[PDB]
Amino acid sequence: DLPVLLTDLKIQYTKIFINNEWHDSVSGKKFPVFNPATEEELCQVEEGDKEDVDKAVKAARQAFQIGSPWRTMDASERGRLLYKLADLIERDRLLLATMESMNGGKLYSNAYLNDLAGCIKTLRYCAGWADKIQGRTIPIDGNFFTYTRHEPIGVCGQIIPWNFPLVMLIWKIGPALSCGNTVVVKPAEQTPLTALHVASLIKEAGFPPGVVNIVPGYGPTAGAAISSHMDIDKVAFTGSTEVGKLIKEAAGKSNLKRVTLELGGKSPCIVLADADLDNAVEFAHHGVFYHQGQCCIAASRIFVEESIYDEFVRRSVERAKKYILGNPLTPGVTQGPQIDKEQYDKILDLIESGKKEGAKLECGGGPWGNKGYFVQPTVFSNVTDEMRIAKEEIFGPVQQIMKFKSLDDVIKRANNTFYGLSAGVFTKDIDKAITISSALQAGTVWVNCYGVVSAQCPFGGFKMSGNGRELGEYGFHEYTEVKTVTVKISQKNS
Amino acid sequence: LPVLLTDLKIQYTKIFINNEWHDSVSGKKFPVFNPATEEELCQVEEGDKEDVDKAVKAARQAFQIGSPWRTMDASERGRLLYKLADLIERDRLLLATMESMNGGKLYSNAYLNDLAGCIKTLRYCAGWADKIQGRTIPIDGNFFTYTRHEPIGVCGQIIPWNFPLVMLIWKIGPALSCGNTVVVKPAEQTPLTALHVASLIKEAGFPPGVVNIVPGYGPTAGAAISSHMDIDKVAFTGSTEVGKLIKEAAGKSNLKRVTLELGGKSPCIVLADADLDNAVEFAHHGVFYHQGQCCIAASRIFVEESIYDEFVRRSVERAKKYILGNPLTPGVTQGPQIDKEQYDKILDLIESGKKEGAKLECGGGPWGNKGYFVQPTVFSNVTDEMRIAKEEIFGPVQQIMKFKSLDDVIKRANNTFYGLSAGVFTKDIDKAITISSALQAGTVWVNCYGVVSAQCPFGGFKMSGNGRELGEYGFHEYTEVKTVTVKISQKNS
Amino acid sequence: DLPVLLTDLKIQYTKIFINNEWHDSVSGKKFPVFNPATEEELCQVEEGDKEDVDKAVKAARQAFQIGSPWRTMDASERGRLLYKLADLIERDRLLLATMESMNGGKLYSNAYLNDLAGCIKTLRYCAGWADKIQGRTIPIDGNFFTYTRHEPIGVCGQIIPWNFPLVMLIWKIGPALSCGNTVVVKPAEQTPLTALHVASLIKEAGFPPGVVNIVPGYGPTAGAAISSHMDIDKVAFTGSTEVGKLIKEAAGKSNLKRVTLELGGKSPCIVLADADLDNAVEFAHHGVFYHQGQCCIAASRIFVEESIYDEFVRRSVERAKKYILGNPLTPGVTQGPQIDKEQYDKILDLIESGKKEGAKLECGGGPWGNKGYFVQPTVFSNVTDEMRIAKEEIFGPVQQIMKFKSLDDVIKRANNTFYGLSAGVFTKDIDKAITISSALQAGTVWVNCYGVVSAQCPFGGFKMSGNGRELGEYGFHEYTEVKTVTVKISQKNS
Amino acid sequence: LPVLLTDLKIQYTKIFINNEWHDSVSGKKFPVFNPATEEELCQVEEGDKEDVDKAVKAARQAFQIGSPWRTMDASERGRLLYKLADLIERDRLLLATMESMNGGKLYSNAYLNDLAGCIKTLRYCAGWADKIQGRTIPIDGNFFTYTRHEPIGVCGQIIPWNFPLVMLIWKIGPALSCGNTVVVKPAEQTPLTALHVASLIKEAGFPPGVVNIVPGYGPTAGAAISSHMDIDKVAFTGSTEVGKLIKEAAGKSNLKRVTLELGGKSPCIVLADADLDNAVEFAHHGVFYHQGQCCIAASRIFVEESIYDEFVRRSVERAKKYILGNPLTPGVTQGPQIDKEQYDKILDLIESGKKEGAKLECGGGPWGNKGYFVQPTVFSNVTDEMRIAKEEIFGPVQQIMKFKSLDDVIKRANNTFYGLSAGVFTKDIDKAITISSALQAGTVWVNCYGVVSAQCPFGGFKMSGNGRELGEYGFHEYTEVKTVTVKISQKNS
Ligand SMILES: CCN(CC)c1ccc2c(C)cc(=O)oc2c1
Ligand SMILES: CCN(CC)c1ccc2c(C)cc(=O)oc2c1
Ligand SMILES: CCN(CC)c1ccc2c(C)cc(=O)oc2c1
Ligand SMILES: CCN(CC)c1ccc2c(C)cc(=O)oc2c1
Ligand SMILES: [Cl-]
Ligand SMILES: [Cl-]
Ligand SMILES: [Cl-]
Ligand SMILES: [Cl-]
Ligand SMILES: [Yb+3]
Ligand SMILES: [Yb+3]
Repeated sequence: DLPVLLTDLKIQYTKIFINNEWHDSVSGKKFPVFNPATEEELCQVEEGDKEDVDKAVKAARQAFQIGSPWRTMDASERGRLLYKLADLIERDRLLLATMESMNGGKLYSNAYLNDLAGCIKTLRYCAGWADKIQGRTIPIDGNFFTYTRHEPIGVCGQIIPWNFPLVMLIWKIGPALSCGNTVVVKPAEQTPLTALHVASLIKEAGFPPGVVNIVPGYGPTAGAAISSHMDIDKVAFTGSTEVGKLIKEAAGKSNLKRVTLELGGKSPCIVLADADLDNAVEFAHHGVFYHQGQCCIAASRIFVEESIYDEFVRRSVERAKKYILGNPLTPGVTQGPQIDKEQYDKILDLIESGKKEGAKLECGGGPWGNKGYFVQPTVFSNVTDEMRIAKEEIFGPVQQIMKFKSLDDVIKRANNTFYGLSAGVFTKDIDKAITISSALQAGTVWVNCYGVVSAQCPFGGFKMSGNGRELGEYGFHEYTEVKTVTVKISQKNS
Repeated sequence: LPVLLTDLKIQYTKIFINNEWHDSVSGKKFPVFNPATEEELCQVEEGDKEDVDKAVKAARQAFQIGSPWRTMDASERGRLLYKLADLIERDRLLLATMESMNGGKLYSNAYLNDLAGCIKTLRYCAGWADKIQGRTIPIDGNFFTYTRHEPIGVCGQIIPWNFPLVMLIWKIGPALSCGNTVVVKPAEQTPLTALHVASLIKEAGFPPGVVNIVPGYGPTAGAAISSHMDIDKVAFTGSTEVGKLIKEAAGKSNLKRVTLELGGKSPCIVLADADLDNAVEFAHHGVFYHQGQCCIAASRIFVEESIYDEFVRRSVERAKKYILGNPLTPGVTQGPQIDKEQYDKILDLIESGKKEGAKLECGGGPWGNKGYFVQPTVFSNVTDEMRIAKEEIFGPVQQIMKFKSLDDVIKRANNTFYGLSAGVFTKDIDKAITISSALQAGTVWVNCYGVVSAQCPFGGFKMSGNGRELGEYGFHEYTEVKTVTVKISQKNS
Repeated sequence: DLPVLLTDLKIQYTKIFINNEWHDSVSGKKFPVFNPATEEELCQVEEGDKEDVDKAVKAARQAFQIGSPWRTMDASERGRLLYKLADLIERDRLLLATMESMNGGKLYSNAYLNDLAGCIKTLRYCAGWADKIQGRTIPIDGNFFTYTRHEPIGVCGQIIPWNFPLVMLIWKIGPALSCGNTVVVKPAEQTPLTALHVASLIKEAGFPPGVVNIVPGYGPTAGAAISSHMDIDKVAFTGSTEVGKLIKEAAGKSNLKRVTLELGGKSPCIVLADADLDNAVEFAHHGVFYHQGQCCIAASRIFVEESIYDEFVRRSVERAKKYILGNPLTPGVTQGPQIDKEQYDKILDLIESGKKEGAKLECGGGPWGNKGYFVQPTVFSNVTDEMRIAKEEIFGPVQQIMKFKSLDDVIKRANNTFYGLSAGVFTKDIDKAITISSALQAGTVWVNCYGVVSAQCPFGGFKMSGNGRELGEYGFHEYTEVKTVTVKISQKNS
Repeated sequence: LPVLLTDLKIQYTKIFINNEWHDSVSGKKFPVFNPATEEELCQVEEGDKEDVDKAVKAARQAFQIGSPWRTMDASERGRLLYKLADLIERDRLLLATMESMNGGKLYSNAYLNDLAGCIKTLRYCAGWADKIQGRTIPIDGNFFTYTRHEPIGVCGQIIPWNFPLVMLIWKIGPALSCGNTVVVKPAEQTPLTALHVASLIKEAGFPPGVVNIVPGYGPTAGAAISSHMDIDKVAFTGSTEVGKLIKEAAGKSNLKRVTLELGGKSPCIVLADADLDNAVEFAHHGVFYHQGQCCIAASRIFVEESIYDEFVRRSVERAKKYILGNPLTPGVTQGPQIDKEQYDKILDLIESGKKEGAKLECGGGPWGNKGYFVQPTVFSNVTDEMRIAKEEIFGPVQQIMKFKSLDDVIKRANNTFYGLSAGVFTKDIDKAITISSALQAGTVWVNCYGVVSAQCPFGGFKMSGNGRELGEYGFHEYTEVKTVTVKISQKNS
């Protein structure tokens, strides 16, 4: 099957990365990092806090100064540095996939084939934009010459989640750097290791010091310090809606820093009677169960037209019973662990609520073993809108299936949530596909597929699933600050 | 459907240059006719090379750096276009009546479709005038680079007889919104509505020389435009054959920019899963609208075998319900062809269909004692090598063909030098997307046909055209890009 | 030419406007509205509070529903409705200019010639965008058809200041409606009247009920209710940086509503020795003194190169002594009153601090007259960076003039502020104009002019002067929510 | 400046079709020369109509719906272009050496400028491949409308001899990034570097038929491209005279789309307040770079009266510092003209200057015993009616003229059928903006000259061109817009 690392993974990078150098935490404190499949400690990482964030921000600010190498180099050269970084990640693909799998509880085949490929491709996409970011010339009323500059914003604080550590790192730094910003990155406490390896590559690629700085640490300490910092121009955060609210609040209270948020969801699928049933079953399944359900876009409410509901459930249950739980580095394993005990506990609790509230348990419904954080793939049918499992983001391998008869009513039910990250629509009918996708209050709507994400398209939430968009052309806007320059002239001509 | 309460009086018949009326330099005039009755409506000044030359000088002068048209706010060019739209709206009854009478165009369509299209298109174009923007560009090196999307200059615009008013606006709207000046040559058959619009251009307050209108013939006035050494751009809508000559003359003269919207032989592909009545109705509309006199006519309808016989049957039933007569007469649902030359060409192609073994299902000859009426005609069992399957007919003549293989029918649909438009009829998402992607056609309609709007670009693939008109994209063709690159001591992102 | 209203202005619209009908406040309470030139009470206006906001939001939500007239009408028809509204405002231009002047303390000639013309032109500009808002088709990796929809966001709460009540009303509703949103508008407590007249014209134009709702009232009541409302999708606010922070905070705490802010400034001008001196004096003067200094963009720090400093001051003082203070409806008056007693007091307090801290008072420096809130046009020279008058936004007719010798240093001084709304650069040199304007941390930089604002160009702040941009092509983005639709297909072709 | 350590061995001399090397159909070959020495470097297969026909069939096949090139990810087209850039970088010494030897091009410029420009341009184009996007459009009525910016198809690309490698990349980069297939005809004088690049195109992994290269003459292979019935678009850089013939043949044949980058007679306007040394230096570079063999050559320098004499003085001093010889020889700063026909034409124009009374300040004749060397030549007191003021020289011949009235000199600068570029030298903001706005030129440089980059669009006004190359805007010309309009039951905003 796939290539593997022929030598044992040695963890080398564990410190705070500022000005292209490695730093101990100011306090001297360190924190442990674990393998969630085995509960073994992999290493200790420097514990960044407010004081470390402050150093990083000073370094990022200095690198952003007018006249600095990063501000004065050709846009095309920023692009070239990003392309070079992509090449380096490609070179270290085995190492990074192995590290990502070990630290993140992520199936190795997925880490190698999906995550690493996504990283490389996304970086290369971003590189291409650097010298194609353009302002406007504007035919303003009066005798004036008016143009706009789409400048970088400045120092961007970027807070990265644990579910796709490498991919999310690139999703953030790629556009930020392509646009000419400098960054202070705070990877998730659970998964700092791949980010720190990437930092070694950032130095190797030749980025000027201070352009990228990485501060491992906890949310309420390092993350909060970023969000309330008086010299950070922008914060980007991916994670829970609850923390998203606190970031936005702290931005308002501190220096009115710009904010982009990619938060939770409770994304619905609507499966019409005319759908290709196998395709719908398969995508809805993938949509819920990919990476042990640990995706913001998880297809966590599947609404199925009455006449095909029983068959849909049956095929979904068959598909869910085929998994082999274990160490994600082990060939033959097809489901890894949840990231940590807190997530594991929360998932089991929500599964209990489902049983208690009268959802029909079709398979799974409990833990698997004591070692690491494994949850049996679980399917609930006859789920109703008022159940906790129908309302709350689970972030685990738990599928909810519901029936509908009225299309108008099921669109209302799909939209009746504060969330709005994504949705899926399954039908062969042109008119239905277009009109349903238009009516759904979701940032991405998939038609006859699910979970198809690419660097070329903008991604983000409606309502409380997010503020702003990442990637594609549109996502680049959020890493620029627009300046209008209006020059008096003696006479204009069209 | 309001009507004109008074008899239409023809007032504007001369050459319009510098907001004034001129006789032709030669003194010659030409007659203009009502194609339904064959009566002569009036005589119009016959513009030729010398008249074109006067118009071009006027347009050039109005385009000079420092002139009112060059120095006014872009928003004010917009205001002028909006005002022109309001004036056309005010004169809607008059214009629809004139368009109907001169053009052989059903009054209800003239009033409800052509005039509305005109007004809406002008208002759309008006809105772009101060939203045309260049770029600032992060060039390598210590430089500040920007672009200006300037007007091109003097644009010669040659307009056809089938949609005289709409096509006039389709041309002048974007040209003027972008800040060009124009020299317009309306079709010999249908100059009258354009000359009325010229009176409104003056009333609206456009500076003199910004719009000039020179009626006359193609080989004289039209050729003079295309070979003129001080015209920066020519735009032409008409036959592919004349399109070729325009492009050639452009190359030979001063390398003027060229946009062309030419003929078609547009196919429809009707799959077995299609809503059959919807397909029959849109394919029917697609071929028979305005007596078949549309570049986009749905002139090859390919129908999957299993529904072919029923499709033909319903199409024939639909085609036998027309009432032929004067397009000003309420209850008439098919007018005349524009003139005797077209009429003759259409009857000749109908004859070729009979001769080459197509099945004549209805119609197939002329109608009546006066004017140029052709019976609505349906041919079935048409094959790809027949003249009626290859040549643009421009008459009320429908061709229906069968297919069994989707892959093969796409090849057949694409096997033409034309490529203006096409239609796809199916309920299936995948088929709709993949078929529309595979068709070599500038506009592809799905479960409809002939849906045109000012918001979307329109134009041909292959020999159906060069460039696009309208929408955001169409505006590009009326601008000339200038890059300005300024040395600076040091740049910052 | 200056036509006037031939009849006495009769105040007719004083109620809350919801669903194209006039409503009393839920509480029954009303508040007085004044003429700041005379201190006389013009009328009483219904005092909207949380409960009134709630009714307005329900109306706006209902009008935004999928399948509603506002959602299903042609984009071009939204545009037509906006153009029609512009025509109606043009029809009522005398009435509106008179009302704006009387209620706002705004010079009639400026109200009629500038504000009303700006309103009409802005609306017409926005109308033209309605059917030119476009998404993308995107050549995503894999066998997919991807497109985007630039949908309206939904219910937009819009909070308008008292300095340009009509112009700011249009600046907000024009783009919001052009994009297809519905709105709940809260005009300033001081100046609700012109907005309520515009509401009558919104109804007359034929906008569907609930598309535009207007709730007069106070900031901490009605304004706070908007900013914390759980069913408002977006809030836009123009006003003080202090309130801006509270809005952003409440957005974060409530439902993560999108936020745009246009806040204060302390905008600098930099006048080089090679500048056209009369032009620079005139524009810097206009920049500070326009509408009694009551502009967010006021040119409130003028830095002048040493060799021309004394002459600059002299000419500035001569220019400032030519005003005639009085009722802004009186022909010949060239300076009106400040909006209210609170502003008046604040301005006089800052003028006192200037004297006290050792700025040189060149002219003015105190109040004027027996009625209304008049402040003498005041010029301070020898201002230094640590003085209150150099740091705090004054919002009155108070000009600060300072000297510099080093261009590098003065750029630092210009940038050394949390503000960043705008700036001015005065020089004949190409290189200086480009490199200085690039270096300044300001949203709009004027070269050899000042205060040139148009609907065609984006406008907004860097740093704590704002979040986002208003108007131009770019400003429209902030009133759309991007939806990506990705459709599985059997095979794609380029 | 690294150099090639081994002797250059010429390996690729054949026609490149379907990633294979072909002999000419006729069997004929043509010689290729070193212009510095007149020695024959090799013989190259002489492509003609029949070879063009094979190449077009290969390109057409590679463009078919469902082919690898049509179906691959846009990002993968980009990757292939990036890989090609890496391979050119690997072979930089070889390519620079070959370009210098065959093109008479100074080695340092070949290595530092041409090769770097090639690599950077390709990398720029690569980045656009997956960023080419259409639109979704809020059309009136119950419809869903979107556009596809498709590749056009088979693009014939005719390349000049002055910048063989750079111009090759300028053409194929955007064409391929957009998804087209190409048939490339390099200049008869300079086919060798293109054929080496073809080997790299294969090595990079482009599918067969995506790029085809047919060496040969203009009136044979070039004319066959321009009149071919299955080529969708032709792009040509070269003389205005041939440009006209290409456009004419396009019109006569199949109405293929046309982009042209032609000659110029580009003016500079130097104001009294200019940084004089900067202006002298850039105007000098502008006219003398690559022995004056640039379409954008700054061939009319208008200088304000009060600084005219000094401008001339400094220009003459600058022109007298060259060392003429073999462009591979270290220390040489001026190479030969490309061939005898150019050499003769240049000397003839220099004679006309003397005859018509221009003041010869330096140079004015040939140099050396072998190869086509012309002394760097400066004329002052040039007037607008002289041949040297009107005709494109394409040699190291500088024309300097005086003006007093700015309004008048703008008219003089604009009084030409050409309009490729211009330069404006001033420190004044207002002058810089208003003069650049008033000039009828595609690129206007302010306080610099000849600053070209892949990020900015480039092309001519008037008879200096049709369309733009490079930048965002240049990509439009390698796409064909398709509007797809789908009927739906009800739309929502
Ligand atoms: C999940 C742990 N918690 C407690 C609510 C928090 C609280 C606040 C933050 C902030 C401001 C940033 C962060 O990254 O993580 C957090 C985490
Ligand atoms: C239809 C009559 N014919 C003869 C082919 C022509 C020939 C040439 C032209 C040209 C160049 C322009 C034109 O408008 O009409 C023509 C008409
Ligand atoms: C005028 C100052 N104050 C009172 C503290 C406030 C405070 C809060 C708001 C909010 C949230 C919205 C507003 O419109 O006005 C305010 C005004
Ligand atoms: C410059 C030599 N000549 C004149 C015979 C030509 C003539 C025509 C062409 C054409 C059509 C294409 C070409 O590439 O070169 C030519 C060169
Ligand atoms: Cl912009
Ligand atoms: Cl551009
Ligand atoms: Cl988008
Ligand atoms: Cl488009
Ligand atoms: Yb008769
Ligand atoms: Yb006080």
